[PDB]
Amino acid sequence: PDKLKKVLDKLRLKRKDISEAAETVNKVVERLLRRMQKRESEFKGVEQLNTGSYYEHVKISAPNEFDVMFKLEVPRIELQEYYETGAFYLVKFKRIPRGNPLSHFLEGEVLSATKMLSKFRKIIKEEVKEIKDIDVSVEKEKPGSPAVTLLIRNPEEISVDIILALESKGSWPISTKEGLPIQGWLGTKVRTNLRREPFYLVPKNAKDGNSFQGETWRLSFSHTEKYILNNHGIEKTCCESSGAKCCRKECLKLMKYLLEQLKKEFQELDAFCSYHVKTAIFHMWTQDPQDSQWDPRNLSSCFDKLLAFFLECLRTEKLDHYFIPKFNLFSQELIDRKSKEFLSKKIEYERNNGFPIFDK
Ligand SMILES: [Zn+2]
Repeated sequence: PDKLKKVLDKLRLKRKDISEAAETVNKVVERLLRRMQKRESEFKGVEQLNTGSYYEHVKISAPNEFDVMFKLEVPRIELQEYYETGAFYLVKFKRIPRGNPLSHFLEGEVLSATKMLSKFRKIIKEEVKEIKDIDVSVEKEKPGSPAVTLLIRNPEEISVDIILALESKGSWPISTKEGLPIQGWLGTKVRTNLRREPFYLVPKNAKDGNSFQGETWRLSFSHTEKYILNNHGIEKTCCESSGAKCCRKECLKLMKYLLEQLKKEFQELDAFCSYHVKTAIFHMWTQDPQDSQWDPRNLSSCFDKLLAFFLECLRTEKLDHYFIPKFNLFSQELIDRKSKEFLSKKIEYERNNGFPIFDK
């Protein structure tokens, strides 16, 4: 019984002390939604987007910290690329003959994330005021993040970041045309079906000056990423009861956990987040698509090749977004070369010493 298997045991046992906070969170948010869906507003159609809630699906956060996405269908979007990489978008509209319901959130031709979020925040504050069963308030707006974060004080303080996402049922942006390269792994029928589902727009400022600040959006495929994580095998029975299990998720978990415990010890690693890990392993799953290449009896070999792949992404400063191939998450504009070299030396140290970081 090696350290890797014991770390996995530790991770799922540590998720036991999350489930009670998670039940609190689910009933707060479904009450808040049901309230928002009864009230008359631009957000009456809001719904929770289910993006998975296990360790593999969630961002790295403290045990009492949660994230949920509120989707809002927005018809007849007209996207304009803000970056040639596909990293950001301005949201305009095609002709809407009966009137754009979001007309009043516009700034010029562009949907203002600032205007939309401000009312999004206001309505929630009012509906959260009217929930008595449970002590729920809303944290004061933070610089930077667009999140409307609930403070649940059922004895222990629990935080919930609510993310507003626009849902568009139009075709996927031109920047995704050659993305989602699953043809040799999940197949062409799956790829065709996934690209027929909606996509989502999350408000996010770019670090580039005053112009269009508060008016920029980034793409989100969290619904697709959940499907892939839960349908990850070449065989349809992979990890099912009449099938064989692989170590794909286990590798993702170990890698997320390695980064998280490195990040809590080195501010140098601030630019790195769990999404870089998920992106890297999406590519490894495309490069090594056979279930037998992720056999559970080869966990440490599979973990190590994932590490060697990540290391090579750092060394060549290239990690293509899995859905937007022009969008390099490891470009120098986004992460200094010195942060990659620092992370590389931290990983090689952990790799060649039995992962001491895993013993705390
Ligand atoms: Zn599997």
